[PDB]
Amino acid sequence: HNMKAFLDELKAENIKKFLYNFTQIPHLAGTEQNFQLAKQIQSQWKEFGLDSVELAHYDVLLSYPNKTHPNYISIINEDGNEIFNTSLFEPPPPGYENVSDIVPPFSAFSPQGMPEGDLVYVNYARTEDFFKLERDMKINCSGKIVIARYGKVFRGNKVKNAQLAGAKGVILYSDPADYFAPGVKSYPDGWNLPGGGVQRGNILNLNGAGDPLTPGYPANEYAYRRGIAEAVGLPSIPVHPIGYYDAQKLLEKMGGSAPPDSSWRGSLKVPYNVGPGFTGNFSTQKVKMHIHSTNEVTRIYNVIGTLRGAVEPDRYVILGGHRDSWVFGGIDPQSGAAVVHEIVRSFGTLKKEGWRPRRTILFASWDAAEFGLLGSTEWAEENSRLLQERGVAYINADSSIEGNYTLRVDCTPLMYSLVHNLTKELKSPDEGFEGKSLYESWTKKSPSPEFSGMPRISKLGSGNDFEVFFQRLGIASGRARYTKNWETNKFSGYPLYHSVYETYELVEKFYDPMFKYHLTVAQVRGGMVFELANSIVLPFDCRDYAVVLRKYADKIYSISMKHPQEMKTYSVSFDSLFSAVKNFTEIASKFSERLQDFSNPIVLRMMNDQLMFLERAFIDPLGLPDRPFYRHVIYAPSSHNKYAGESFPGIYDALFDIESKVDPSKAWGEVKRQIYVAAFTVQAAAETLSEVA
Amino acid sequence: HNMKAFLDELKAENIKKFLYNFTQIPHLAGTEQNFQLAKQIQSQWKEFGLDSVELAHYDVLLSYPNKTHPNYISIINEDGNEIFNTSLFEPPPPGYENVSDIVPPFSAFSPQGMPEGDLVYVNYARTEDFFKLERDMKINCSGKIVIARYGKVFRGNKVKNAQLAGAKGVILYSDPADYFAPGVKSYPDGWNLPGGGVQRGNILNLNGAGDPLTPGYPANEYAYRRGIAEAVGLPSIPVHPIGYYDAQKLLEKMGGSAPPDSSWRGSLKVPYNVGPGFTGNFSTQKVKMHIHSTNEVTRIYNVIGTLRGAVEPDRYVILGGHRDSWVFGGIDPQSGAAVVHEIVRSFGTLKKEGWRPRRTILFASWDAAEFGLLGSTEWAEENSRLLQERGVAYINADSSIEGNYTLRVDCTPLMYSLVHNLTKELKSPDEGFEGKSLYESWTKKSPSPEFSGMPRISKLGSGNDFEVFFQRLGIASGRARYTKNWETNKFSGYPLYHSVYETYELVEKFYDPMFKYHLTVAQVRGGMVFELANSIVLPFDCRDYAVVLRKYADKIYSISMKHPQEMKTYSVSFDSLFSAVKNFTEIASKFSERLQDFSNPIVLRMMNDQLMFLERAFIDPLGLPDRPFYRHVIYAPSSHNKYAGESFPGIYDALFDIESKVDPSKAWGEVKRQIYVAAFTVQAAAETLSEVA
Ligand SMILES: *[C@@H]1O[C@H](CO)[C@@H](O[C@@H]2O[C@H](CO)[C@@H](O[C@@H]3O[C@H](CO)[C@@H](O)[C@H](O[C@H]4O[C@H](CO)[C@@H](O)[C@H](O)[C@@H]4O)[C@@H]3O)[C@H](O)[C@H]2NC(C)=O)[C@H](O)[C@H]1NC(C)=O
Ligand SMILES: *[C@@H]1O[C@H](CO)[C@@H](O[C@@H]2O[C@H](CO)[C@@H](O[C@@H]3O[C@H](CO)[C@@H](O)[C@H](O[C@H]4O[C@H](CO)[C@@H](O)[C@H](O)[C@@H]4O)[C@@H]3O)[C@H](O)[C@H]2NC(C)=O)[C@H](O)[C@H]1NC(C)=O
Ligand SMILES: Nc1nc2ncc(CNc3ccc(C(=O)N[C@@H](CCC(=O)N[C@@H](CCC(=O)O)C(=O)O)C(=O)O)cc3)nc2c(=O)[nH]1
Ligand SMILES: Nc1nc2ncc(CNc3ccc(C(=O)N[C@@H](CCC(=O)N[C@@H](CCC(=O)O)C(=O)O)C(=O)O)cc3)nc2c(=O)[nH]1
Ligand SMILES: *[C@@H]1O[C@H](CO)[C@@H](O[C@@H]2O[C@H](CO)[C@@H](O)[C@H](O)[C@H]2NC(C)=O)[C@H](O)[C@H]1NC(C)=O
Ligand SMILES: *[C@@H]1O[C@H](CO)[C@@H](O[C@@H]2O[C@H](CO)[C@@H](O)[C@H](O)[C@H]2NC(C)=O)[C@H](O)[C@H]1NC(C)=O
Ligand SMILES: *[C@@H]1O[C@H](CO)[C@@H](O[C@@H]2O[C@H](CO)[C@@H](O)[C@H](O)[C@H]2NC(C)=O)[C@H](O)[C@H]1NC(C)=O
Ligand SMILES: *[C@@H]1O[C@H](CO)[C@@H](O[C@@H]2O[C@H](CO)[C@@H](O)[C@H](O)[C@H]2NC(C)=O)[C@H](O)[C@H]1NC(C)=O
Ligand SMILES: *[C@@H]1O[C@H](CO)[C@@H](O[C@@H]2O[C@H](CO)[C@@H](O)[C@H](O)[C@H]2NC(C)=O)[C@H](O)[C@H]1NC(C)=O
Ligand SMILES: *[C@@H]1O[C@H](CO)[C@@H](O[C@@H]2O[C@H](CO)[C@@H](O)[C@H](O)[C@H]2NC(C)=O)[C@H](O)[C@H]1NC(C)=O
Ligand SMILES: *[C@@H]1O[C@H](CO)[C@@H](O)[C@H](O)[C@H]1NC(C)=O
Ligand SMILES: *[C@@H]1O[C@H](CO)[C@@H](O)[C@H](O)[C@H]1NC(C)=O
Ligand SMILES: *[C@@H]1O[C@H](CO)[C@@H](O)[C@H](O)[C@H]1NC(C)=O
Ligand SMILES: *[C@@H]1O[C@H](CO)[C@@H](O)[C@H](O)[C@H]1NC(C)=O
Ligand SMILES: *[C@@H]1O[C@H](CO)[C@@H](O)[C@H](O)[C@H]1NC(C)=O
Ligand SMILES: *[C@@H]1O[C@H](CO)[C@@H](O)[C@H](O)[C@H]1NC(C)=O
Ligand SMILES: [Ca+2]
Ligand SMILES: [Ca+2]
Ligand SMILES: [Cl-]
Ligand SMILES: [Cl-]
Ligand SMILES: [Zn+2]
Ligand SMILES: [Zn+2]
Ligand SMILES: [Zn+2]
Ligand SMILES: [Zn+2]
Repeated sequence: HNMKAFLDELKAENIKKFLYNFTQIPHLAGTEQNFQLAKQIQSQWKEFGLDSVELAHYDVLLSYPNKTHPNYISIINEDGNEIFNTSLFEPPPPGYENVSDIVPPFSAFSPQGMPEGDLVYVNYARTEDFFKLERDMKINCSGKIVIARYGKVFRGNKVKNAQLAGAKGVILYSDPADYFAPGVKSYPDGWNLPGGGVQRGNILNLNGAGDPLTPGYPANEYAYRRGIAEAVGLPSIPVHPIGYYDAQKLLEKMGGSAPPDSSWRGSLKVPYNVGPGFTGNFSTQKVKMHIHSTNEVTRIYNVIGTLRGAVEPDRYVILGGHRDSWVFGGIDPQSGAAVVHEIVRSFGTLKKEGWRPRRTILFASWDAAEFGLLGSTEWAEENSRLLQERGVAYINADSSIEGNYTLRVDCTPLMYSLVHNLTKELKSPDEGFEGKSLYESWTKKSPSPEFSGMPRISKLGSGNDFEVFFQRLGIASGRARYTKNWETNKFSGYPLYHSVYETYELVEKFYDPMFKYHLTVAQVRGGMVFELANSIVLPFDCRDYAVVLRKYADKIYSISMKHPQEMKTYSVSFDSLFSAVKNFTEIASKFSERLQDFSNPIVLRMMNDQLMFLERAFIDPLGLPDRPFYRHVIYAPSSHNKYAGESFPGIYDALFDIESKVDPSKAWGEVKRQIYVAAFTVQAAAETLSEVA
Repeated sequence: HNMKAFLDELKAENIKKFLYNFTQIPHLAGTEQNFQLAKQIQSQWKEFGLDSVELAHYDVLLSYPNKTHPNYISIINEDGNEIFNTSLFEPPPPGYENVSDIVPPFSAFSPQGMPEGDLVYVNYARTEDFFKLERDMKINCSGKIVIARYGKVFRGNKVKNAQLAGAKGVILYSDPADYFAPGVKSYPDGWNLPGGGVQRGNILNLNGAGDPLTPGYPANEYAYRRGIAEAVGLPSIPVHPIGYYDAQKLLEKMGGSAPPDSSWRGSLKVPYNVGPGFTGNFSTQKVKMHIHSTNEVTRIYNVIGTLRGAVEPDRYVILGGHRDSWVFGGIDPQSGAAVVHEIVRSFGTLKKEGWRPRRTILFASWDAAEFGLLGSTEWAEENSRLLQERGVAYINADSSIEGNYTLRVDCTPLMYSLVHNLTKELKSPDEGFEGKSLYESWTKKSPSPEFSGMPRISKLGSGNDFEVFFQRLGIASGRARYTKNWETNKFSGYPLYHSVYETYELVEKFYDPMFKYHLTVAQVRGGMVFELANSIVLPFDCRDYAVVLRKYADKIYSISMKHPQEMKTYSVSFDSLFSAVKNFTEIASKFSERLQDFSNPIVLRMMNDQLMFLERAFIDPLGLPDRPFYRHVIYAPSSHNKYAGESFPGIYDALFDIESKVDPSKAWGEVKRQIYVAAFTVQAAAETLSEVA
């Protein structure tokens, strides 16, 4: 019973069977079908051999369309006649045209409204897109309906940006530029998005809060709930998503200003005029939204499985991923959930033969991730004290594949060495790399920008269920999946994301017919869990944090140095931060020497506790400015794009667009404050690795 | 080498020698004399045998009078002639009339000003005193100078209360009712306060923040400081303290309304009229303050001594107390510091013979406690991650004696059993109890109100250096001293508190000539430290927390039940809190069974970690409303009196004066919210004692 036994037990055919089983009907959060799937998973995890498997339920704010009053958008003439209406549903794929309970496309948590007005096209609705409109083009979005293409940033940030620009509504659409790869056919013939396809997704700005009504505390049976007016993260203006057939109709009549440059033009046969409003002949026509969705407190269910550790049962290694889907969840999340299911099965086979991991492994099937990471966050709020003092690591397990090209890993620097070592042990599934390691194929296909002979590993961003564990609680986190070639494919994500077309057949026909990429991902996620739960010394290398901290310090200093006059005027010095990073580097090096130079289980566990609490040391209990649930001082989700990670976020946000601030003395004062907080936190984290007494 | 060896090594004569040594000159925070004492203590602790002894320095906001522009109060006539002036200094005691650098009486952190106006007498300036004035007597304090007697509550709360009433200045004075015990002579002939004596003390409202300029972060060399206008806790109106000779002069001419009842009358031969202003003949005279004190960022020095643990060096038991004094510090703090010095000496004697404690013991000589617990708080801010994950317990060590009658202990319920057991082992020093235990004499003199045959142990309040450890960080804390008979003595504290008269001679002549009460206190504080640092299983009994939680729940429910109509209207239920307390009781009972029923050092340490993190579990990382550094959900300093502890403070403050709130729906909503937070926290703490997996 070693890692090889665990790995060898994983089977592609099992992952295939589980994926098929999980994707025959929709599993929307808060629905009966998703409760039944939770009960099935609970039963199977018990069968598979886990020590305990429970459901943890919460009552959280969810959002659904009104089944008898559908959402749609119109072009309306001056008489009030609706002369064009957007679709009421996506044409269902072959053999699913009789499937019931497919939720039609909608933006979850949109308020109700029927706003009428003139359109302004805002490109991707990024911060810089709105800068270009108001500052350079002098276009006023106030009282306008904005139309934005999906892509580049999280859609909740688009909506926040549109609100702040004074928009009265937002229309989101999928442009073929961003969702249709040249030379591939539309579903069901290929993996591209058809013109009737639409991307569902929530538009909250929760900043880590979890259920909008219960920030800080689990939404249990006696929870006190905020009123809707005080809820966290809800949009103030109606929002609705459409496909590119419907978008073309809305965009084709657009007048006003030309697009400012080619980066504003998608691939539709329209001019991409910014507006406001339509060209001369249609100038009296307007666009009207009709949104009737309702927010409702609804029960959700996480499944929590425990495999008790033999030696350190009070140390938890957690493998978690969500179960709820927008429709069938063929990739998101069931390609991930099928992998977790097979990993549980494999650990359980070893357990039945008398083996136990050194540390406790917790397995989680989270609910309501699509509605704002609600299930993972409520459970972590409930269990924060246990997780704070006992949580070794969290490995996420959403979608296993978004392409068939190479591995994609995002994780804390503490797991870099673990990932390098594990992938050197695993077989590459790639064509042309038979008999070579996964490390070799991954490194060849995705080279590190910094280091020759090393693969790319990214920072954690957000938009997935590791957020509460990593940026709120400070537990070392990672994730891994298979991805496309991010060089020859300028579309980002996979085209059928959050559409009805994301099915079992999509995966089996077009992504991974042999389930070998799924198997490789199971080996990586499972292998990481195995090493974290079984290695005598925790498999974290603090020296890797020292390297990245210096990179991040150089980066933030370089941003500040675009303003040398102000740094002179306000005596803005990064000396303290570089000093702290130098100290961290020195102390980490000495700790590493002791770790290899120390029979003594107290010294071991003392050292294991130092390793475990190192990620924890980057937590500031006061949080980042106006984002109390983003507490990690090194990493936070970008304030402009929840999906992307930002390093030294407190300093970064203090410097962002600083030349536009009215009171530079105050603005640079806050930069200095954030430098002090970051330097202090880095030094304090370093000192947790010093000799204890 | 056992506890008896440690205890036997402590000597009364050594404590006496150290007290004499520490009290010959003033040791005001931020002065050269106090830096030299820090260096002396550092040297001696090294000599005594500690493994390391360092100074930890910070630059914090302090406050001092202007040496060339003294503070005083006048009665001024209508021409502007100052016809009476308060004293510029306390008459120095015999043999100290040539001691230099005695700081004259002042209220630390008072702003500057020369406000003139009519006096209003506000009794003790408590919340209920101001309720009586504005609500019942219809007296408006707006634009008035208020005069308040010291006593009952922390003087910072008096000042906050006066500010909120619209006062333009505050005069604090010591009334013989509260500071002159009948039948005892004034210093130097007895231990009473003479009419020229004055109580110094800060008037901040920091709510746990530490240095006013750096809340959250240590005031190190690169710290970013708030501007004075954004500083935490500073008073907005000038304040100055006086003795009762000067008070009588200010009060004797008072007119307006009679005092409302006898509880408003002190012992001076004046009517105790409330005012405003003086009686007819003197109606045109006014009172004028002259305050010229300055706030200045000043270096302070903590001494930190380490005695490395033999088995668990990464577990810290901390004995700390302050070193800075207002003048000579004969009782406060040097009676405590001399005890710590002898405890260090004794542990060091054992260490020189080859002994080490199981766990690390840290010893601390804190600076600037008199200015707001600044030294302990800055050091805990610096070291919060180490303390959070490694801090077993904190034992405070301020004044060892305030009387000669019996023991006084305040501590977490987790230490009740430890204190009972230890005091049963120790000899009573009391006359009439020769050959009996300290437990016996203490229990006889200070019986528990709840339980026959048990001594009184109080909740921790605040006003001392355990605050950051206990209410911010959630580390189990306690304190012990000798006290007066709190039945036959209606004066509270000791009369010479914070006066120039608090000297070595005061202690040696009047309080403890044989230093036997000091020795008993050294045995209690030292014995607690010894058991915490050496016992195989941490000496905490979680079942004692369960008992008190039920008492506190009954108490808060009874407060709410004074409003049955509102509890019906707003569906205010305490069911969740009682459920959580019942669950805590059940789980704690089961944990206790396992603790006694479990050779295995991992199970032991797992269980020791459960014991250590139990106090930690009562911490809410969001803090209490508007008091982010009071994070403990069971205990906080009273919002009306920093010295007193309040239980379930969040619910208590939500219920306080609720019948006066304009929007009862909102007010009772907040009561329910606080019930939810408290029930959740109690359940979450209980669950940390459940089986870990
Ligand atoms: C990284 O680690 C290093 C230790 O290897 C650590 O060095 C520390 O730096 C501080 C800040 O420089 C030093 O602080 C000094 O301490 C002495 C007493 O030991 C004081 O006298 C100094 O103050 C005087 O000088 C100041 C500067 O001109 C004046 O502003 C001040 O008014 C005084 O005149 C000063 O406080 C400290 O001694 C070292 N500690 C060591 C070497 O052990 C460094 O701080 C770490 N980096 C970070 C970001 O923490
Ligand atoms: C103290 O410990 C006890 C456990 O010994 C713990 O008991 C738990 O109480 C909660 C709240 O009552 C129970 O929650 C129920 O769970 C079931 C499923 O197991 C649900 O079906 C229930 O919901 C239905 O009924 C509700 C009440 O009428 C409705 O409001 C709701 O809409 C549903 O109809 C309900 O959620 C839970 O099962 C037990 N757990 C046990 C017994 O293990 C108690 O909560 C603890 N106290 C505190 C303060 O935590
Ligand atoms: N090989 C490769 N490299 C990349 N590098 C950079 C980028 C930049 N763009 C993105 C980066 C990350 C994401 C992302 O992490 N998306 C999430 C989306 C999961 C999700 O649907 N979450 C819900 C809930 C989110 C929430 O409420 O927080 C939602 O977004 O609707 C994920 O895949 O984990 C999206 C865009 N994309 C890629 C890429 O596609 N491939
Ligand atoms: N046997 C006995 N029982 C009592 N029970 C209840 C009370 C109620 N009144 C008080 C309770 C506690 C205190 C108190 O704890 N005072 C502090 C004062 C220490 C001090 O001077 N601290 C500074 C700084 C405080 C700060 O900034 O927070 C100050 O108050 O000026 C202490 O002795 O620990 C004061 C009044 N008093 C007594 C009592 O005197 N004796
Ligand atoms: C997914 O697989 C599960 C597990 O095999 C299937 O649930 C079982 O169905 C059989 C036949 O109806 C029952 O006898 C068992 O009690 C079920 N086991 C459970 C729920 O643990 C389920 O039918 C499959 N779903 C699909 C869509 O194929
Ligand atoms: C777009 O949809 C609307 C709503 O169903 C259609 O307008 C309705 O048409 C019916 C029948 O002509 C009328 O009785 C309703 O009063 C109309 N409702 C509204 C809100 O106008 C409209 O015909 C559709 N337009 C197109 C081009 O299909
Ligand atoms: C990744 O693999 C490397 C190579 O085996 C590990 O580094 C070795 O660790 C052993 C045991 O401490 C040392 O004796 C060697 O000197 C190390 N070799 C090096 C640094 O080149 C490394 O520890 C592994 N990383 C993890 C997280 O397990
Ligand atoms: C308090 O005691 C200390 C320790 O004995 C005295 O400081 C010593 O003074 C002698 C004689 O001046 C020196 O030789 C030593 O170097 C000092 N030792 C130290 C500072 O550790 C100090 O004089 C005493 N203070 C008073 C007021 O009596
Ligand atoms: C109270 O103190 C003040 C300040 O010292 C005294 O008033 C001063 O008296 C001198 C000499 O007569 C004058 O030159 C100053 O102009 C006065 N200053 C002020 C502010 O009035 C006053 O005499 C003292 N009163 C008593 C009764 O001692
Ligand atoms: C205080 O002393 C009591 C009495 O010795 C301790 O309680 C005993 O503990 C032992 C060892 O676990 C048990 O065998 C006995 O049954 C206990 N006696 C009782 C409960 O009456 C108690 O543990 C001590 N408290 C502390 C904190 O050490
Ligand atoms: C949905 O719309 C229907 C019919 O137009 C209405 O009767 C019902 O109240 C709505 N349901 C909601 C708001 O949940
Ligand atoms: C945009 O439009 C509205 C008028 O409808 C106006 O109140 C607002 O100030 C305008 N903003 C700018 C920047 O022109
Ligand atoms: C799978 O790989 C092949 C060969 O590189 C490629 O042509 C195809 O686009 C890939 N399929 C998907 C869904 O990425
Ligand atoms: C104190 O008062 C003197 C003389 O009245 C003045 O010159 C000096 O500025 C003051 N010192 C301060 C404010 O620190
Ligand atoms: C108290 O006095 C001032 C007038 O000097 C007034 O503004 C204030 O409203 C008064 N308050 C009450 C409660 O009478
Ligand atoms: C010491 O005890 C005696 C006898 O009870 C008492 O008369 C005296 O007041 C005490 N001294 C002090 C300072 O409390
Ligand atoms: Ca919540
Ligand atoms: Ca501070
Ligand atoms: Cl993932
Ligand atoms: Cl004390
Ligand atoms: Zn997903
Ligand atoms: Zn998704
Ligand atoms: Zn003190
Ligand atoms: Zn004091």
